[PDB]
Amino acid sequence: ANEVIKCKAAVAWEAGKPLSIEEIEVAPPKAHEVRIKIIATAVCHTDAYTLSGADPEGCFPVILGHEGAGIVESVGEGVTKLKAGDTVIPLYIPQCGECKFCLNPKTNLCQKIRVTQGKGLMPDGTSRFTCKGKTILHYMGTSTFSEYTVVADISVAKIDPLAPLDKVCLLGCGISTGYGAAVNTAKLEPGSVCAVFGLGGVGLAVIMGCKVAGASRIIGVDINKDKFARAKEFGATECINPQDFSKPIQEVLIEMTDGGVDYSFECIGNVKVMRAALEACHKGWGVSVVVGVAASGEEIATRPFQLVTGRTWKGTAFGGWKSVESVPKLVSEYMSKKIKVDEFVTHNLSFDEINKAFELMHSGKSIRTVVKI
Amino acid sequence: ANEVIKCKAAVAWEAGKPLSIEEIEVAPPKAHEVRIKIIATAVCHTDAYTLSGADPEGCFPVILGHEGAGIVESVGEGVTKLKAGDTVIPLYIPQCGECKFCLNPKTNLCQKIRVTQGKGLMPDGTSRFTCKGKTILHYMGTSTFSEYTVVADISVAKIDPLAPLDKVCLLGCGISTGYGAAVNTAKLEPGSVCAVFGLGGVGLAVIMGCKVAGASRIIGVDINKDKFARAKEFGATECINPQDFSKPIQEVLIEMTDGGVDYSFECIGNVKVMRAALEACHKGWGVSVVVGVAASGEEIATRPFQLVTGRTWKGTAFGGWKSVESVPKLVSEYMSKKIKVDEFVTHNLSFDEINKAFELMHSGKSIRTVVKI
Ligand SMILES: NC(=O)c1ccc[n+]([C@@H]2O[C@H](COP(=O)([O-])OP(=O)(O)OC[C@H]3O[C@@H](n4cnc5c(N)ncnc54)[C@H](O)[C@@H]3O)[C@@H](O)[C@H]2O)c1
Ligand SMILES: NC(=O)c1ccc[n+]([C@@H]2O[C@H](COP(=O)([O-])OP(=O)(O)OC[C@H]3O[C@@H](n4cnc5c(N)ncnc54)[C@H](O)[C@@H]3O)[C@@H](O)[C@H]2O)c1
Ligand SMILES: N[C@@H](CCC(=O)N[C@@H](CSCO)C(=O)NCC(=O)O)C(=O)O
Ligand SMILES: [K+]
Ligand SMILES: [Zn+2]
Ligand SMILES: [Zn+2]
Ligand SMILES: [Zn+2]
Ligand SMILES: [Zn+2]
Repeated sequence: ANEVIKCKAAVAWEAGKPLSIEEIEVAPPKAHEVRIKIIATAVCHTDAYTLSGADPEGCFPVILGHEGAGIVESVGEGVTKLKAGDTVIPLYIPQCGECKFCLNPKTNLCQKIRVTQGKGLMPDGTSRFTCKGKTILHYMGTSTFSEYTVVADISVAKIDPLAPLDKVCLLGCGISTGYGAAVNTAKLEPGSVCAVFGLGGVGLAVIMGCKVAGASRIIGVDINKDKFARAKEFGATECINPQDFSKPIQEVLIEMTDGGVDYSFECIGNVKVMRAALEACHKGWGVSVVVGVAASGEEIATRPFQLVTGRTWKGTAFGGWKSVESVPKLVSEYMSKKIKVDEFVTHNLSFDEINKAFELMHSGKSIRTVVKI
Repeated sequence: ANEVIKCKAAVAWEAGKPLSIEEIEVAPPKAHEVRIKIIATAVCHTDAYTLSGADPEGCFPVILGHEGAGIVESVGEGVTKLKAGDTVIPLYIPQCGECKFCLNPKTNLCQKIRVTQGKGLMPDGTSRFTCKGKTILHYMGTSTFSEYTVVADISVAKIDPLAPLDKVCLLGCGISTGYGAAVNTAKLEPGSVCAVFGLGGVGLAVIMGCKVAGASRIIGVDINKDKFARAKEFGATECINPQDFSKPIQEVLIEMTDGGVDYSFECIGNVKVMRAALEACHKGWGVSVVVGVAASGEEIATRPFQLVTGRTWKGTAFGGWKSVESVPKLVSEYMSKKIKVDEFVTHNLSFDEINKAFELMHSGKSIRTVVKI
């Protein structure tokens, strides 16, 4: 039978404090849940956002992390598709396959367990984590910052058993989102001119997709010149820094493309930049995709004349991928060298140095840091 | 050759005042210009919008009117495809047929003469109108409030001679716009749930459009409940008055539709309503098309979350119709009984009493009033 597991995990006891490697107990999978052994996990600004305490939905104590890869240790009752030993990737965006959203081709926002997930609990409404007698909450339905975690069976993607987990763990968030943003949400046609605001993991993943889509031009935009080199490596035909212009960045791009870009992508989370990204699109057919997440309360704006004159405002969630179906495929494209992953890893750390991941992130000296459990 | 024409026209000397029946002069067609004898014309809200001054490019004195129909009185040098006697409709949105835009299937916004047109002048930078020694400006390139008008030769649609001009003149704007907002911009699929804000001429044309597309639920929304009766006759499954509810109209719609409409259309020009229309859309795939023209400087807004979670903001002009190609086909669809036009005419007046047409519109008593020249 499946027993309780005593393992280590980086607990976030309180907002605004660093993570604490702690000894915890992980309960066995209940019906339609699977316990996974995380081999590798990366850190994203999203983890940091909840850690700061600025997140209205963030609760503590909790186990963060939503970018991991690992192996199925065991499954609860009712679980057929998965078995102990399967190589997998936890999914913050699930795919039950039967809800209103899963059944609609135009979205991937499965709602079967959203409510319970926002509260950091399994579908049965209870947490599977305990530490020093206290209950520790789940996070984004994944909690990848533990040697062992439990997720809803509808939150797992079975992937190629040969995929390096300390690499592929990044398909859990940033790469898939950026890539899908270009290929799924925008569906840019070969030869189109694109602009990308923000050159972090997401922006680079976007550039990657524009390049596979056959974009004729791909303009990178970032206030951090250091990001340019790698962007060019990814496919950016040219990079520009807003700080080097006195005119609004929209006007700059319009000049550079004789009207504006065919597609633009905001990968920062800055409401003002989002407006610029929209306005920088070509009149009559320009499309702008918002990929970045703005701080609660903040809102976007522009003159309706912009939409009336042909521009379209869009957005994306996890690159619009139906998680369970897509991720295994994305892994295969990686194995086939169709897409890049290794190139997104800028730093590697052991589980104890996990806090340094957050530090590298603020330094801006980082795209993605993979933490070996 | 062609001589000057001494005729009658409704001149608007200054904003915020009723038009003035004046005896003007109309110069002959210069190279690539066409002089049209207007047989019938109506009043779109956009005409009043300009007459009030809220137009970013409203200059006076000017001869308004962009919904009309008549006969080609004569043509200027180089005009081959159009001859005297041709039954035509003046287009405020041209189709040069060769610019960057005309060649792109994703738009209908020819820019060939947009600049000059915005200033109320012919392509050569001059006006063909004069009254009491003072030069009078064109409007939207059509100026249909005159017995005779001169337009660019790329602002002319040659239609079926048999078409009743006192009817199809409405296809010059309102009807075609609303209809296309649904068929071209939204391209709504059969069975989709729709919401239409503003049940005027444009709104009913939107409903008519949703109906032909095979929409399931079509929810009309208007503060003037007297608009409901005809809305339902056009296809609205039901109407709701925003005032009869304490909750913001978005929540009402979200509640009625178990999440929001698949498509919404703002046909009023209210920036706050435009935001509601977008937020009334369903998560993951909702699309909102802005059709109404907003007052200078005003902007629409919302939390980017709305876009990130699946909703799309679009806009349209003249329903996205390639004017010179489409209008002729549109009157054909009217002739074949495929779309309605006659049911839009609620009043009829002579030229001398054109101001009454404006009063009725501000009174909300009409949809469209055809003024017999
Ligand atoms: N929609 C989704 O599903 C989804 C998924 C993951 C992440 N995100 C969001 O994507 C955004 C980016 O994530 P990331 O990992 O790539 O983060 P990142 O911080 O590493 O990338 C952002 C880049 O934007 C640059 N930048 C900041 N202000 C700028 C400005 N005014 N103009 C141009 N560039 C500017 C920064 O220097 C940085 O290089 C965040 O909002 C993240 O939360 C969304
Ligand atoms: N994009 C285009 O090409 C295009 C074309 C034609 C018209 N327009 C614009 O579309 C709008 C409608 O034009 P029209 O000729 O049909 O005028 P209209 O007077 O017939 O439309 C106004 C209708 O909306 C209703 N309405 C006003 N405020 C409302 C509110 N707060 N909530 C619900 N309903 C409200 C009015 O009572 C009336 O029923 C105007 O802004 C017009 O300028 C745009
Ligand atoms: N002058 C306004 C724009 C007004 C506007 O949107 N006009 C529509 C037709 S409304 C039908 O009566 C249009 O043709 N848009 C395309 C364009 O104006 O180039 C403003 O500047 O805000
Ligand atoms: K569609
Ligand atoms: Zn992340
Ligand atoms: Zn689902
Ligand atoms: Zn109009
Ligand atoms: Zn053109």
